[PDB]
Amino acid sequence: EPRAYPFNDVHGLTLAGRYGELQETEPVSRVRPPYGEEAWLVTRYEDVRAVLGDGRFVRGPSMTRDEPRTRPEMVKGGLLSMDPPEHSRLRRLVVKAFTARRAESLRPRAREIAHELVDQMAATGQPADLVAMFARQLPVRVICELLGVPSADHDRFTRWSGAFLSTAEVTAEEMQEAAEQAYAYMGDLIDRRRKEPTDDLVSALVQARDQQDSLSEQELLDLAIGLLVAGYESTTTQIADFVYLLMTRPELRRQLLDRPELIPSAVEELTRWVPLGVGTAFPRYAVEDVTLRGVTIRAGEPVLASTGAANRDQAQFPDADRIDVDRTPNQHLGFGHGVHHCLGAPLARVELQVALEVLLQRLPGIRLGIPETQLRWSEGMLLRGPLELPVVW
Ligand SMILES: CC[C@H]1OC(=O)/C=C/[C@H](C)[C@@H](O[C@@H]2O[C@H](C)C[C@H](N(C)C)[C@H]2O)[C@@H](C)C[C@@H](C)C(=O)/C=C/C=C/[C@@H]1CO[C@@H]1O[C@H](C)[C@@H](O)[C@@H](O)[C@H]1OC
Ligand code: HEM
Repeated sequence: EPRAYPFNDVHGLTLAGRYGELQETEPVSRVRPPYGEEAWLVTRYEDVRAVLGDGRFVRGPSMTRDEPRTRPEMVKGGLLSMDPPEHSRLRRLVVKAFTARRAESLRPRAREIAHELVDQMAATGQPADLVAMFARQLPVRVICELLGVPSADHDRFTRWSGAFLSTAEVTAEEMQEAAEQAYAYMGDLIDRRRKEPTDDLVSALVQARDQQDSLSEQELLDLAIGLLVAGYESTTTQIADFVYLLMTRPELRRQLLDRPELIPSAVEELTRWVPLGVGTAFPRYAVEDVTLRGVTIRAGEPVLASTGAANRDQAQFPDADRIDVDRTPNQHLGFGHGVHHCLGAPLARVELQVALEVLLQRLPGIRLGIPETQLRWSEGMLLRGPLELPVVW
């Protein structure tokens, strides 16, 4: 009786047709994911937004429940497994240090790093793999700059970080070594910034105060490693997907070459359009019985809120399947919604904008070097995107 879930095919970015069918005829339905409990699935924009925004839907049961999910292993802990008021305290302290101003201040360095990456990619000759050489490098290097990791240490910190990618081919113990190296390095960097503060985010986290209160040593460390992992693969995947779309849809590339000022609005539109998750936002758990479009979701039950389907709801976005780089309004849920809305989003925006700006400026003819039908897609099962993107220009 519940439908097998996910509906999305991982071998591309297509939004499964089942979502549109369900938005019309069964907007709140039952699904059986590959691992974890059967769950409610919500697909309309209004209902996804309601689930992500409602006080009655919590994340804390993620710590113990067999969470409906797409892989055998779990992704749990950190802010995304917390609820108000504990979540609220940690969040206030972080955003006091990790501001929209600080994200914007990283644009000039993000551009320098992007141009160095294009230098290095171009120098390996054509075709070159945009994923390994650019998409997998820019976000982790930008997080190193954000945090305050010295330049000299970016290559090794990058190597450690790559072990946390859901596409990494590494053993339980190799992941273990990598995490221990990253955590020991970050613990020492925190200790150095406490003694001698600088202008970077670790120093600003150490100095953050809210209602007389501050981040403990353990919270500082968990937050720094958490921001790295939350901000690396996501951004890397989204860069690869946006450039894949630019290379395969000529009008999109043309419009951004002719009007580079449309880049920030294009980043919003691509974030709305690309159904980046294989499945949904992380499951929310009813704290009491909730009626949604006539269906009773009982206290304790999990709900999968598809921001992928939501952002393609024809009731919210006129001609929702068209990519219109100048779409206004554009209140998409691609960075989430409610108290857990992406805290890295101002920085993700700078990076995605910088990625398109620099690739288009330096390589206006960038295009696939193999037929599109021959691209190899990630089977990490969390996010969708190409494993390799051989490009020519
Ligand atoms: C908040 C910090 C936390 O941040 C996340 O929980 C991020 C989750 C992202 C939102 C996720 O994306 C969403 O997925 C959906 C399937 C689709 C969504 N969408 C397109 C709508 C997409 O937005 C995930 C899957 C992104 C990928 C790259 C990932 O696995 C990140 C893990 C980060 C964990 C870190 C926590 O770190 C762990 O902290 C605990 C405390 C440590 O002891 C240690 O263990 C450390 O260990 C890495
Ligand atoms: C394009 C890249 C990114 C996308 C698409 C993205 C998307 C998301 C979404 C949809 C959520 C909400 C998840 C949910 O409610 O289930 C989220 C949360 C979060 N994101 Fe991002 N993100 C990206 C980049 C980043 C970056 C660059 C950082 C840090 C530098 C970051 C840090 C976080 C953190 C810490 C959370 C949890 C916030 C909380 O629970 O209060 N993200 N992200």
